[PDB]
Amino acid sequence: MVNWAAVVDDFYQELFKAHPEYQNKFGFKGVALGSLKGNAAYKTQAGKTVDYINAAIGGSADAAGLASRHKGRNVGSAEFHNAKACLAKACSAHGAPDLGWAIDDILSHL
Ligand code: HEM
Repeated sequence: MVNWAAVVDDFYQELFKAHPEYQNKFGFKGVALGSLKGNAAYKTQAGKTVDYINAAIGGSADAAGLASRHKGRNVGSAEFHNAKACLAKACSAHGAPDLGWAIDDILSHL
């Protein structure tokens, strides 16, 4: 099966490399990027991200609910546009299908 866990790991590496300040909103704030895989808060977040991807593909994802939760953290369309680019890179590195359509679904509620 597609290794979404690896894709998500690359996604977070790209995301926080381009926008380090985004990492301050998470429970793994201040943690060195190359050590995130050993951080408990990160493992949980990454797992939830993998879950969301599988839910989007599976057809059970609640894009409206995810958008509202992100608004609840002062995360908006701009951040999601930035994320879209990082995820596109991360998918490509693993021969995985692109996920822009799923981010578009979220953006449609931001
Ligand atoms: C491809 C784009 C993204 C996806 C698929 C995604 C997915 C998720 C998921 C599944 C959760 C958990 C929600 C829950 O538990 O109900 C979450 C939480 C969160 N997301 Fe994202 N996200 C994305 C982009 C971003 C960006 C760009 C930011 C920028 C700051 C961000 C900030 C957060 C924060 C602060 C949380 C809560 C963390 C915590 O509870 O400690 N997200 N995200």
